[PDB]
Amino acid sequence: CSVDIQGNDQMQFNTNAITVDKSCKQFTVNLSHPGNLPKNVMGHNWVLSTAADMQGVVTDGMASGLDKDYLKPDDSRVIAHTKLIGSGEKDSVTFDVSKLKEEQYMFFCSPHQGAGMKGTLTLK
Ligand SMILES: [Cu+]
Repeated sequence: CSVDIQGNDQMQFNTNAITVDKSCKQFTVNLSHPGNLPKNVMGHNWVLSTAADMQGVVTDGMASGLDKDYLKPDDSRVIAHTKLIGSGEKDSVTFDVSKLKEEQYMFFCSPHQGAGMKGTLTLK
C-alpha cells in the first residue's frame, strides 16, 4: 500500500503508472530527488487529481509560485500532495483510498507537468 518514487534532474519521475490495490485503506507515496540541484532550481512535488482537473491544478499552481509550493492554496481539486523537494530531500504523503473511485486519475509534479512530469494512478 505504498510506492517509492524518484524525481530527477531531468524532470522525470521513475514511474509513470501507479496501481493502488483495492484492499488498501490508506496509500502512501514516498518521494525523493536524486540529483544535485536545489528546490529553487529543480524542485519536485507529487500531486494527485482527476484527469479532468489536472490542467487547472497545474496552471493555478504554477501561477501561485515557489513560495506556495506551486499549488493554489486550499485547492479542492488536489486529492493528495507532497511538499516541494530539492535534491537529497524526501517527503511522504498518505491519503485515504476511500477518496478514489474504482475514474481517470493523474499524478504529476506541478511545476514540471508541462515538461511531461506526470503519470496515471488507478485503484485496482
Ligand atoms: Cu518537478
